[PDB]
Amino acid sequence: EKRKAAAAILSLGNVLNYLDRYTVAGVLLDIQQHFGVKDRGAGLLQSVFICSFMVAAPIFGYLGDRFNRKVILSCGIFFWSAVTFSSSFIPQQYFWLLVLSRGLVGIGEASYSTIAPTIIGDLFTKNTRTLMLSVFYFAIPLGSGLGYITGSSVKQAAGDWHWALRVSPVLGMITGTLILILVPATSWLRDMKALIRNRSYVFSSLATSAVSFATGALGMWIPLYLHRAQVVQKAKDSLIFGAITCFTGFLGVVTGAGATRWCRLKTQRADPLVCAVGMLGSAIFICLIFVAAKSSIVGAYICIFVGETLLFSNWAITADILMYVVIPTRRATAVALQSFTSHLLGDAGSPYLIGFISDLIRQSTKDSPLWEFLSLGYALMLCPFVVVLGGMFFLATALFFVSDRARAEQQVNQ
Repeated sequence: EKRKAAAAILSLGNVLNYLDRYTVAGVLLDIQQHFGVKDRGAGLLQSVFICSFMVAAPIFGYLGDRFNRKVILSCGIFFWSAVTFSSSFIPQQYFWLLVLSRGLVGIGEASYSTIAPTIIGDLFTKNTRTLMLSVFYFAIPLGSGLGYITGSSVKQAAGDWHWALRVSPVLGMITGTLILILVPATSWLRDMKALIRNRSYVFSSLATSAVSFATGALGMWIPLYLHRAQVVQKAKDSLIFGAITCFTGFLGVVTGAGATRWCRLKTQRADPLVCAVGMLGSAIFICLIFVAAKSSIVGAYICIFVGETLLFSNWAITADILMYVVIPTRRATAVALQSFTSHLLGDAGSPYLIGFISDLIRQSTKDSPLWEFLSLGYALMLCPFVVVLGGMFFLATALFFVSDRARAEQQVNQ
């Protein structure tokens, strides 16, 4: 029965992971004002972390089993929590030192972000495995919303990032203690070239990458769009959106669980197709939101409410597909390399690409705030098309999914 406790504590640790990733997506303006610094510094403080984590994902991948794992998970939680505990004290004299501070969480949390699913896989059988994996990825948006929640709570309470930068790391040390005592102790180039030759897992990686692109660009750029709307329609409600994202990620993950439960009795091709239709519908919603901005406010973000929840209905299924396809001896490298592909092709570049094409279109003609609305909407139309391409990638996996899950069982034999 102790496995249930293990799943619970890993899930809570993962929630802590995503909370302290997304926190500085909702207190960014305060620190920007405090250091008296440009927006490119903000781009640094939310991009160098992505770069560090994306490059150090494999350096724990090839570390898939090369040492005892429980120490790796405890080590990562403690070291990165101390990093943020330290960041809660840095002075005004130096800002690029804060850049490196919030960058270091990347390497220092690759630990929890890559290792943990492998323990989830080793520690369960199919049914409880997928249930606990569902909650374990429900971790993500829960912490997402909770990030903007912490930002709103501090800005309501005290106008300073000091009281928002210490709420997490204490919980971090708590999960460190428990994660060390409430879980059991359970060639590179050649193996990599062998891994790459798989022909479906690559498609799944591309797909999840496009999804991450979507969600990162969304998270950065929707609230400014809402600012533009409410200016046209004549803040704190943005972090009420943060809560909305929390609960709607809860809704999306339970939708994914129910969908796979209902369609498992159907053909095996359904689950990649389940995610495919999840992408199709979400993309359609985020396609229409741009004109729905005239109406979604009276509906209180109604369009995106279902859009991002339907989009967030493929995390767990993606993890399950990877769980099956790769050999357990290279499962860690599989997940880390997929995450690397996710950040490289996708979410990392989204802010800059949208902003740069948007500046292009704005510079094309005369500028008005309503024209700013129209132009940024026209530019952000790039995301829905990218994710419908991601959806047809899920389709291509599904058509390939029969013989490719056959290859997966072959790898199980291998």
